[PDB]
Amino acid sequence: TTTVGITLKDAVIMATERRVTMENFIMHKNGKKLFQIDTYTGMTIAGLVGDAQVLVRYMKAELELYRLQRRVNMPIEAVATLLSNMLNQVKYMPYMVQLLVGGIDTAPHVFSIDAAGGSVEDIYASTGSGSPFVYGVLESQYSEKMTVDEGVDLVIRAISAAKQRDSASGGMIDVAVITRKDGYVQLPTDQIESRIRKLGLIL
Amino acid sequence: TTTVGITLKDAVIMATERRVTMENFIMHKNGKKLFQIDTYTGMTIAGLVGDAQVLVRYMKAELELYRLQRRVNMPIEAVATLLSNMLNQVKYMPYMVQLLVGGIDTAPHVFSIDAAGGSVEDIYASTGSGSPFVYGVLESQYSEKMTVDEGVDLVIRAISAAKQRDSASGGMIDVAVITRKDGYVQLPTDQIESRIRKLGLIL
Amino acid sequence: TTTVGITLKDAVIMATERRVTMENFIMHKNGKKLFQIDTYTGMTIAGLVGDAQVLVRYMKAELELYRLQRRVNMPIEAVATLLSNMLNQVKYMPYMVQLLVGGIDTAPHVFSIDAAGGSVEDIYASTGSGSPFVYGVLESQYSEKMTVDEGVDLVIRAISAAKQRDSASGGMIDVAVITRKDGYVQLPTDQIESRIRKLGLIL
Amino acid sequence: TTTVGITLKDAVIMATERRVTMENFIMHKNGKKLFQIDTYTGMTIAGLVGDAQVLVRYMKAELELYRLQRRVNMPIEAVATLLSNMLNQVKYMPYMVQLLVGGIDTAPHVFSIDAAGGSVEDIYASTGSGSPFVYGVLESQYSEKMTVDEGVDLVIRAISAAKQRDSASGGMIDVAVITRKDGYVQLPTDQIESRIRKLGLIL
Amino acid sequence: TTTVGITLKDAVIMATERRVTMENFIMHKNGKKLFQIDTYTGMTIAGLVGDAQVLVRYMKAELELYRLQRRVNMPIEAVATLLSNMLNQVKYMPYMVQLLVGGIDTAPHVFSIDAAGGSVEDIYASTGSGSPFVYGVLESQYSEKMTVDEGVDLVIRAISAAKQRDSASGGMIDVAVITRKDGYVQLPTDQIESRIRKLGLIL
Amino acid sequence: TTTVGITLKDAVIMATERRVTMENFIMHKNGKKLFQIDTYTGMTIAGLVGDAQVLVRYMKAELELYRLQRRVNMPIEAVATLLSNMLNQVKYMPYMVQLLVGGIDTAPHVFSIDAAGGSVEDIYASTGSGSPFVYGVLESQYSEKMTVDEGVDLVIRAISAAKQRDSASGGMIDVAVITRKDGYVQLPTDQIESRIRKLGLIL
Amino acid sequence: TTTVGITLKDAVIMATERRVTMENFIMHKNGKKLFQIDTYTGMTIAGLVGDAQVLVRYMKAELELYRLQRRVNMPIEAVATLLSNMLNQVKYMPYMVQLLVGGIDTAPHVFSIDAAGGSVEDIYASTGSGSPFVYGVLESQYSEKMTVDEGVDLVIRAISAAKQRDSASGGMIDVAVITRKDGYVQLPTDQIESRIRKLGLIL
Amino acid sequence: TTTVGITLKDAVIMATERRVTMENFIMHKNGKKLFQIDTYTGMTIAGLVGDAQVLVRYMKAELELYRLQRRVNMPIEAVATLLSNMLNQVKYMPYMVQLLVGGIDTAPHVFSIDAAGGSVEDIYASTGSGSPFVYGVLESQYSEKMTVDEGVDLVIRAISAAKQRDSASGGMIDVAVITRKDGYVQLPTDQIESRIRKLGLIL
Amino acid sequence: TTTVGITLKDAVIMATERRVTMENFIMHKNGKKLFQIDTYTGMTIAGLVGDAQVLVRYMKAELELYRLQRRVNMPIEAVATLLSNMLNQVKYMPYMVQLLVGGIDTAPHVFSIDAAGGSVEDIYASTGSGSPFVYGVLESQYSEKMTVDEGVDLVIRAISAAKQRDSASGGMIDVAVITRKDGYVQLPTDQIESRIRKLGLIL
Amino acid sequence: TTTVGITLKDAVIMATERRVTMENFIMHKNGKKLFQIDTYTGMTIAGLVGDAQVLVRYMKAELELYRLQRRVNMPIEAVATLLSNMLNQVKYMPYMVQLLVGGIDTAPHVFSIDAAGGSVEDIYASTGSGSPFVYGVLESQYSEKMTVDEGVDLVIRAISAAKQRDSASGGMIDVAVITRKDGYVQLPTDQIESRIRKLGLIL
Repeated sequence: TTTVGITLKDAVIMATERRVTMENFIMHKNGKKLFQIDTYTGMTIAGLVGDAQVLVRYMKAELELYRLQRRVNMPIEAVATLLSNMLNQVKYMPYMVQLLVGGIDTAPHVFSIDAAGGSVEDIYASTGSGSPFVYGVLESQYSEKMTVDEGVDLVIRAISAAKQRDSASGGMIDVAVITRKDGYVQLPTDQIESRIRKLGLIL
Repeated sequence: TTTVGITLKDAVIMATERRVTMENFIMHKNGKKLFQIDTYTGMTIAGLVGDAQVLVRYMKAELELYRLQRRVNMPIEAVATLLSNMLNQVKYMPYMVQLLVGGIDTAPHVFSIDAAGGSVEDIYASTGSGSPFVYGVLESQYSEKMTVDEGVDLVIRAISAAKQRDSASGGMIDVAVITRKDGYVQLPTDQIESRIRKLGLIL
Repeated sequence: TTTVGITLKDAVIMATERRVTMENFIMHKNGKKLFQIDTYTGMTIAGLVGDAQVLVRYMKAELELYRLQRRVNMPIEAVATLLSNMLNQVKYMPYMVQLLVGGIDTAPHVFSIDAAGGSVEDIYASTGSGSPFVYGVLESQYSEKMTVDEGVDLVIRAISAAKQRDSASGGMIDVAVITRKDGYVQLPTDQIESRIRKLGLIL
Repeated sequence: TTTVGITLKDAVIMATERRVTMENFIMHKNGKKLFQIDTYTGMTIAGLVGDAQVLVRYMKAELELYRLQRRVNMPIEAVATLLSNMLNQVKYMPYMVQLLVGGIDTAPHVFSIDAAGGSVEDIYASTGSGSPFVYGVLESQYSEKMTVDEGVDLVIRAISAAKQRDSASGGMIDVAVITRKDGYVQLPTDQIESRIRKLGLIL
Repeated sequence: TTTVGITLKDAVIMATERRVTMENFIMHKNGKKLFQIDTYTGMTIAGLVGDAQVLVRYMKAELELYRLQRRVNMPIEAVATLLSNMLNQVKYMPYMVQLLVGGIDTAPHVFSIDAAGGSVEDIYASTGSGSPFVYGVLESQYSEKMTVDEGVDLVIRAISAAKQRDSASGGMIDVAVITRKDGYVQLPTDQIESRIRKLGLIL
Repeated sequence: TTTVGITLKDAVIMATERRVTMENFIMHKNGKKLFQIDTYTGMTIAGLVGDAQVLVRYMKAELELYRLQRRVNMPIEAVATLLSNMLNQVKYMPYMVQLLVGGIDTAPHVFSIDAAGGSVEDIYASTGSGSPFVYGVLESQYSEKMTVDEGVDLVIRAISAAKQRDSASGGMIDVAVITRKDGYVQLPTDQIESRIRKLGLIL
Repeated sequence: TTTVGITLKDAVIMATERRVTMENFIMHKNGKKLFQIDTYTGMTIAGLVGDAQVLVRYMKAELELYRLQRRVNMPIEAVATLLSNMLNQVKYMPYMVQLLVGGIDTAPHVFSIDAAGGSVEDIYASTGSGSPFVYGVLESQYSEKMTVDEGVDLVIRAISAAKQRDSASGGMIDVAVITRKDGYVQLPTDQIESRIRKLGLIL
Repeated sequence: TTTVGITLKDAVIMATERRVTMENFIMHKNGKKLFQIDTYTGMTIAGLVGDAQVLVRYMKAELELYRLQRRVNMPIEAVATLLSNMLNQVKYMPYMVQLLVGGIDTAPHVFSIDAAGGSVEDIYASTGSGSPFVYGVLESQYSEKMTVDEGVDLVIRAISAAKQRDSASGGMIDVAVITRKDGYVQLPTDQIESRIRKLGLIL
Repeated sequence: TTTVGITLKDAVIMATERRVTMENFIMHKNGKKLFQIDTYTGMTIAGLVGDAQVLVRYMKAELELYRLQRRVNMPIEAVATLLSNMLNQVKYMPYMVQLLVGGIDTAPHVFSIDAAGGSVEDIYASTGSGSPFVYGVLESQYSEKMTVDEGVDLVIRAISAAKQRDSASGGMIDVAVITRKDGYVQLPTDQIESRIRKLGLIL
Repeated sequence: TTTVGITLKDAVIMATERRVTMENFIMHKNGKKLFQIDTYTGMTIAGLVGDAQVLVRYMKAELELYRLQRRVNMPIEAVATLLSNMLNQVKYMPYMVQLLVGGIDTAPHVFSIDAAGGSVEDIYASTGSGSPFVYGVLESQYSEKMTVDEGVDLVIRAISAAKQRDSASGGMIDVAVITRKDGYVQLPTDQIESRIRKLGLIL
């Protein structure tokens, strides 16, 4: 699996690929690993699929409830804290997952949450077996000054590089952009396919 | 075991064979592995027999109840979500199964659910020890543009190929076709035998 | 890895892909897995790379020597017997490989040799993590009556199917055709790319 | 450790960092991991330091001897084949190393050799705990049409990205360029420091 | 990780670095490991991140409640005693952490608390993989007679030495000074960077 | 154990303490861990005492032999290379030691050699359970511009700090200074005691 | 750790050192291991620091509660019986400690209690890693006829000997004398230091 | 077992007890553990009896042979070095012993040698299960200024203390005194009994 | 430990020694292992001290309560049956003890009870590590016709023999005699010493 | 098994029983465990029967050979030393035995030898599972002043007691008496039976 979240001035971009394997066996080429969980909040999943999917359901439900109760969206750090408590509480019988939570409240945020509920905010982060290849691309190419369009190109380049070198990663790249103006928006596939062409890449 | 489910424009086709083994020991040549669980919903089972049989009874019961309560059939994705929750909830004392759920709501769907409750939708899928051989056939021969008659021949070819190469697969091929127009129809054995002959296959 | 060897009336066709992994890590996209080891003899390798490479050097050396000593090529069954003895002799400190040996003497032959030196002749065979997918395609589509051009398309379809479903398989498909008339001929990459296009496949 | 070898039209560029660790303990900040082993041949070492250092001494001695006996330099592929044989011979009591061998004979070559003597030629390669980060950078940025100056900047960017994300990598970057015209040239430290400054990097 | 707490005549200085690793993988360069938990009380965390973060949340909440209930701040030794009880109570299912608690009541105090709830007061202490390097600097250089400015320089020197030799330590040094007069004051990054320059240090 | 070796302009200084333990049991307060092994060469030992003592005897004998045979002293890098070969040769049945070798040939050198024969030159190094505390002091206080008098005080400070924090270190500090002019000179105990007083230290 | 308790005609003397280790790492030089738990009752602790500290708090609380409820001090044998019951009740999830309880009711008493609640009265006893060295000194030098001044010298001699030979013992010696006349009296550090000087000892 | 060796101005005193156990079973009350191995050399044995007895025979033979060959007794440090070489040579199939060697050449010496051949000279030493009790007595009571008569009483006191606290020690105390004037002299049992009587001890 | 119980015409005699060990370490020379638990009932304990001490307290309490409730002493066989039930109830989390219960109701009885609650009446029995030595003495010397004075000498002989051969046994012999006429009588130490003297024994 | 050897003024008496078991299965009631190995030398065996029987054959052969070569009998201590050497030389692939060697040279001797070649002389000794019961009887009843007739009764009493309490001992008692006057004399069974009757014993 490869997922990534980056922050830019007033935006968050998250992206994944779609390959679901069992050992070397590619069971599904079109898994979904990127989810909207609130108006301006997204989550990516890596690890045990059943565990991750239960968590996505729980987050969609809890963040909706909270929003209705508080008349405001849960702050992104509160989403990460909630998840941190939940996962740590069962650390000895854990959700076998790595999660990214990205979103905008008064500021863009990406948090990386581990299976023991350890949660750390970063300017960008990546999870799954393909993450080291992503980190290479982002170390070399990320700039805090990038436009959303440049950030989208960057995550496409990073995930494409991971797909070339991580056999557990593959399939179409999914990308979401999160802004105060439009909230969470999953980019159309045609647009991502168009950028892959104009960047001169594969799959 | 070999089971398969494919989607076509307005149809789902699901098929299995019937061999039940205790290691190398063929105990039963005619086990049942394909079940109608709702008006337009079918399920196949692979893995531990007692576990799979309990889940078939549970699904038949629950979808009947849900239908009477809601006055509509459970959406196919809702079927897969329910199973997902059920299986993940006992992940440390699991149902040792692989399930395909297939059906028609507003559109055809096939879902593949694992023993930890991970559920993924696909255009086609296969489970059991025979599945790799099926995936070879489907990769080579499946087309989204196929008629129901072509899709029926396809699943027969795929499962017959698996029977040739997986010693845990064997016996008569069972096939169901699910459409909005005709509902869930299990094809008569005589029809499947006829196609096996006309395709130049065996059994 | 995926390798395949098929016999036809007066021909052997052998093919592989080229992906070399360290677990999920794709180290090399263009490894070589198909080798001419004698005038009318080819071998494919699967398993531990260093072990397989040593055996290729040993076979090239020994068949050249044998040819000069006997004034005729080692019969294909004799090639498989030699390897059989060699591999069984170190069965407790083994070469961790799966080998196909293919060639023409008075007739076409394909042999599959395992890490304990078990050798079995077959009309066709496949090795590596990708082999189950290949066996599906071959079971469904192979015919003893095929022309060389049809057999070449077949192995391309089989290996392309394996590449779609085995994450340890990937890269350009290499193909050799062996006949008494033309000897061992590795097909040019441009020819294989052309067939991949005309068959509606990828890469 | 991070090491990298790339090929360009008529050149090979090899580079490493210098950190030697014992678990988390940085024992030495300035170990040497890149060595000239023949007139136009270099080698990088990763893995167990004692094993790697013995192999460097063995290769320096043997290539000098070979050159004196043959009146020509050992071909690069011959160097890799020699290493393959040596390492595979002791597979069950191994040199726990990863090696890159790079150089010029009639053409540039880079080979990657593993602890079982598996050896594969590639247009570029990387070894050590930092390698996945390097592969990200190279996948995204490498071009076959690069000048030597561009190739040198590329390996510096790649190793710099690795140092940022791999705690087992660190220290000054060492770079050598190998050509027919100029031989094996280790770049001066002040030249690499200049490029680090100009590329906007650190350490 | 490296954290340190020292006492001086009427002050406590606590400091950490910010690196979060998974094995050799530097996932976050800017984790937070030093926290204000009461008006004149600070805590540092080392060990399993999810456990430590839960404890920081628990301590912030409890000390705030206690302050409102008692109308005085919890005594520093009472903070250590509370933690000692909580950690020992779950010692067979532990919080896998090392904690420093420092602050001022009628006098400065630093306490070090282990995963079994063992709590010992000291004039100075250090936790994390970098602590042995810190203890060398402190043994050689600490004086009970130091001024706050001298103590801040010392902790900076100590953590800088740890970052040079512990690959699990890194990033910017965070420092807090606690006094009766000024309360808990986290020093501005600019002030620490300036001290690093004047002391002639790196990373 | 704590040992240290540092290089200065035209000198090498090596030092150890003397404690020999069996677990917590202090068996000997006055073991010897610093040895002259050639005219301008010293060695320190850490690890399994019987192994280290055999190596000290082997080194004294071999360096004397070599000097008689070559009519020159073995170069310091040759001493380290010899040890490297010896230790690596038996890596699977090892000498369970860490060694420092220091001396003067055309220049000062210190090498650190591990139990697999990995040998690395450094400007300074430390071995034994007390080495991390030493590394703290050296990182903070070492300067390449120090006089011999200053270097002697430094090693005394570094070892004294180690004795305060490592219960497996203890007893009198032994120090040797190596120069071209004066050769290998073990400093008298009274001189070290005087320096211990003047520096304000213990034991 | 080293602790000791001896009885004399109308007195109990208890003493410990103060070193706290994790393996060879001396984390704390001034831990506290000797505690007043009632008017004429003391306790020493050895073993897991968190467990022992909990038990010190529990004993202080219960003995105070008991004294208030009964209007007399708990008899020393009753203190040991209470401890014996408590420790045995959790023997399968134990407090990993060794305890000495000493005091005066109608007579002086020392009891030694183990982690399974085994409790035995003795005229003298010692616990911790340093205890065997203490038993040597006491076997040779203890006399039931000693004055309090003589007994204080004896325990100081005993612990000093233990500190010389047990690397897990160290730091200042703490001594308490318990009499009916003066109650529990912890001896001032200056007095113990003066005795150490006068007896010709160290630390 | 308990053995001890001490040095005084011009004498060595060695002593043991005699108990031989098989776990708790006292098989023999009168084993011999102290042996004259040369004119002015003695040895004590602790550990596996059969191993120790072989070494006693080996040392008696070799020291006789050496004395006849060299016309001088082997120096005490040579004796320890010979043992060190012998034991270390077989360290993976070891003699499971602890040895003391004591004697007079130009000066008194006591060496303690472990099962891996580690050999350390000391002013005094003790081996066996009773050794910690001995070390307490020696730390408290040993003086370098002692007369032979005083040193004899000391070792009797030390072993008597060990016999009171180590159930694996027991039986009559054996004592030898070694001097240049008188050679190796094993004290008569009645003299040791008389000293036990006068010192106020048991057995 | 050694304990013994014998029956004679109208008497029971029970006896133990007093040694408490921690492996080879004689912690206590004067433990108590023989207890009066009712008017005419005694019990000895062997095994885990803390467990045995709890049971002593439990039996003293229950037999008092029963005597008050029933107005008669619990029959000796009832005492053994109560213990049998208690110990067996917790057999998977057991009291790790061996018990003898002896007494007079209408007749003398000795019962031996194991850690799983197996209870067997005998004319005599022995427990603890010293028991086999006791059984040799009793087999050879016990007569049912013995007087109380003879039976007392016998048990003293038996325990004295055990003390000579079992290093886990030692210290003063305790003896009680139980009769209807005189009740439970613990013999005075001076009477047992006088018998040890007259019988020609030790300790 | 039970065996015993005792010395008297001018005699050695040795005795065994005869039971051979596999677990609880009494396979043989009349095994032989006492052997004449030289003119005035006997041996008993305990442990693995095959190992012991080989050693009996080896000792008979070697002692006969030695007597013929030296023209005198091997001294009993020499017999034990030879055995000690032989058993120790194979200690890691041992003879799993316990041996008693008894005889007369210039004096009576009994030696006990273990499976690692540890050999100790004693006035009496016993081996086998029944030995602890024997030691009981001997501790109570052995006298150095006994006549041969008294010693024979003693060993019969001792083994009879062992047979009562050790289910691995049983069968007829075999006794041998060794004197200078009469040599090795195995007592007639009728004589031992008569003593058993007269002493009032069983079997």
